[PDB]
Order: sequence, then structure tokens, then C-alpha cells
Amino acid sequence: PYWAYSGAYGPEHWVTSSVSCGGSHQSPIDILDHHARVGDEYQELQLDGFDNESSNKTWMKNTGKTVAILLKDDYFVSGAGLPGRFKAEKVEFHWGHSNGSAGSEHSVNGRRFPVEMQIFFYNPDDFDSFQTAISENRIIGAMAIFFQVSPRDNSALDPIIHGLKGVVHHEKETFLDPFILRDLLPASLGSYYRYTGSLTTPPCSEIVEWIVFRRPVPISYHQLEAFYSIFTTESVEYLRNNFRPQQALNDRVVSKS
Repeated sequence: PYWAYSGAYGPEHWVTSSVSCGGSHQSPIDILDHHARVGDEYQELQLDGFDNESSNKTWMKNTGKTVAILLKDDYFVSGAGLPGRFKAEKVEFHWGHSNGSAGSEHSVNGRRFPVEMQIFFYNPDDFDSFQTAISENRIIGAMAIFFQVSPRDNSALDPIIHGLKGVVHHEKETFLDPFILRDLLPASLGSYYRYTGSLTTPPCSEIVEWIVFRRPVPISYHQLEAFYSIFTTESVEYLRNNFRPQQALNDRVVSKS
């Protein structure tokens, strides 16, 4: 079904075509640190493959709703109270409008960030692929990483930024220079929140175990410009403010590592 981030098919209307979009365990949310539970004693968050440089096969696409990176190498995450070892499928981005304006989907203590990067995972021991996991409505994993402005370019982002400059128009695709996925994550890996929620776009399936890192990754204002310069096709407009409104926590509790 068709959907958008504004207008007649904007987020307030998604439920018309996608019933789950009106569920009670939806994402994203505001995380209030003082309402979060401490002491859950999760197993160490373990990353497998994140220090390897990515393959020249990895590519990026302007989908018109976001820019997505299709990961062609094997990256795995486990621990942190995830039900199993999850394999990375793709990375998507959400950002604001100009000059570092709020773009993240999640927030912490009411604070939003200029970009949120999300990495989506599936359990390869249950399914051959991410698409099948989704369609079967089984548990998928997702990490959310915030970016925060810094006076100098973050060199770890150079391949991603260069990629954005190659997918300015809707449907454009490009291969990416090698990047190190670990370096797109916060230096402080042990500091995160966990909650159960949903995909943040239709079908909004309530099957996502979220990891939201507490600390942001630096990006320069100049680097942010590469995000703001992306187009989408409604007529051509800039692809900006591509984030879902926050959703009610309801009976859920967020856990703090």
C-alpha cells in the first residue's frame, strides 16, 4: 500500500491500509531514562563481523522514503536480551530539514537528534531471509544509532556521505566504498536501551526487538548537507523530515543496560 511522511497518506492515515499501524506496541517512542528499568543483567552485547571492512558488493539506494544500504557481508549481533543471534540485512536513515534540525525517530528524555540510523536484523536460524521473517511475523531485531553535530567531519562516515552524493535522485543506486560498520556505532557499546516495539513504517508490524544506543556518533554540518540534498518523487521535492511521529508506550517498560 502507498504511504508517505506527510499529506493524505501521511502517518496519521497509515492505519487505513495497514491495521497494525494502530497497535499499542508501536515505535518509535520517547525514552524517559527515569522510567526505565535497571539491573536486568543482560548478556554482553556481542558484534560479529563489525570490524571487517565492507565489500565492494554493498550498495545504497534512494528509496524515496529513505536511503537504504543493502549489506552484502555477514554481520551478527547477540546478547543484550535478544532472542538469538541476529544477522544484519540493511541500514536505513531518518533525518531532519536543515542546519541540524530534529530528524530522529526515537528520543531520550525528550531530546531528538539530527539523524537516526537504523540497522535491521533477522534470525537466520529461523528464516532464509529478512523478507520471509517479516512476512512470517517473526521477531526481528533493530538497532537505532543517533548522530550529533561535531565541528569536524567524521571520517568513518566518508563512504556513507560519498554514497549519498551518488543517490540524489529517487530510485538511484550506487556501490559504496569500503566502510567499517563498527565505526558507525557509538564508541560506548555497553550503553543502550531495550524495548519491544514495531517497524516504524507500514506495515508497522509489532515484531521488533529494539536496541537504542544512548550515546550519539559525531557528524559535521557539512556531512549533514548530503542528507538534506536528497530528492524524493511525490513532482520532485527534497527528501526531508522522513520520520514517524512518536507513539504511546502504553504497558511497555524500557530497560537500561
